[PDB]
Amino acid sequence: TPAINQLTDQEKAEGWALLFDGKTTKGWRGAHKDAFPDHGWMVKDGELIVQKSDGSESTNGGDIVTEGEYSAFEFSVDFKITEGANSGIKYFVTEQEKQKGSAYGLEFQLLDDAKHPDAKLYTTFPGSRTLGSLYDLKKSENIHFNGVGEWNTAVVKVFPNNHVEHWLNGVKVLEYERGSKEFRDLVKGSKYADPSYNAGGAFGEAPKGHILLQDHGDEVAFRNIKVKELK
Repeated sequence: TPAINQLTDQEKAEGWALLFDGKTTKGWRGAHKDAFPDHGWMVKDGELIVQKSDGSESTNGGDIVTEGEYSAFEFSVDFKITEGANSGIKYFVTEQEKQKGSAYGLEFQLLDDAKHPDAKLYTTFPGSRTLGSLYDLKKSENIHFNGVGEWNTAVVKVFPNNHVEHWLNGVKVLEYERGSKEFRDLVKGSKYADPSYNAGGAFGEAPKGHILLQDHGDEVAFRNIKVKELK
């Protein structure tokens, strides 16, 4: 096993870039903020951890985004969730919208399906809010989840081709073509059909955007955060 939070000399050769160094928040800032949040996130034992909300301001730091923007890429992150936890990896995150609400974009849902009350919900498509799914748009299949308290690896691949793939623990769990006719019909059947998500451009269709890790008030830990930009 290689050390956590470092590229394998092979990954470096393949064009991977390490996004989290295991010790600092360099490369990250808060969504709609000039810097990393003051409260709500811990860097401890090579883990980037969202602090559980106690209801107060000091336990709620908000989503964090990569300082850079990506168009064609392969993004990987190891994550460990607590019981009934909810988080998410979002991509094509533009902050080109009112600071109000949250930073939005396409999402690889991270959830404890057995416990969270959002697991069984959906605007139109059954299972579209479960782990690995494209949130509220398309349900994931072939999910081999290691369990609450265990490490898993989530990958998002967006090709130059606009073909998108979600992987969980080495298995491909979902596949779609971004901006397709079919994709836009998924958008109209989701909560992202609301005009608030489509001002400044069609939802999820930005040429490039930030990659975001979500703070939904539950404790989730991240490590081995890396990205390979595709040419």
